[PDB]
Amino acid sequence: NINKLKSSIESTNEAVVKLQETAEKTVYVLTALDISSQISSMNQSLQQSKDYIKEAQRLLDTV
Amino acid sequence: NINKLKSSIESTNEAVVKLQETAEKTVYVLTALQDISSQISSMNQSLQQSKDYIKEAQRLLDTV
Amino acid sequence: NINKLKSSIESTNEAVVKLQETAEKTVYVLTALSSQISSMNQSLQQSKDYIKEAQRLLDTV
Repeated sequence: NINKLKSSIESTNEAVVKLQETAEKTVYVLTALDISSQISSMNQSLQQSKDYIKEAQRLLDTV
Repeated sequence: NINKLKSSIESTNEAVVKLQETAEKTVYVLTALQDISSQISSMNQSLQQSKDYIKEAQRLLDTV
Repeated sequence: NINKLKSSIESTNEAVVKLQETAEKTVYVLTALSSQISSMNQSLQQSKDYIKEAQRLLDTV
């Protein structure tokens, strides 16, 4: 149960890293206002984040 | 203590999902800036839920 | 290990509070449209550190 929880939380942290990365890009775009390249970056980082949290929930349900 | 931790993480995850919904709206508004008020309103919606969720996780975590 | 997990999840949660704060300031800069942007950077870097620490503490579980 502990190893599981540990596994689930690890994926949760990955998801947070990705949103942070996404927030990072947002900061850059706000200043500006190559936004096109940043908007794409933001979207993919947000993609991985969403996959990451879905895996976290899925595993958590395993506990 | 496990069920508590698990229940704590669940709300954490929900809070994470809500930031993600807020971020996707961000990407949309930033794109647009090139209804925006309705989108911002929407960002506040999911951002409030996110805060409610993590406040839930935090409270639950103290229960362990 | 129940202690480390909890301690590690606490940093995760703090990391999330910081992202929400970063998000709030985001809504603020969006409605505005400098210092607010610097503020954003601040709560975001804090988030980065808190998440960094959660991982580290996690690794010892």
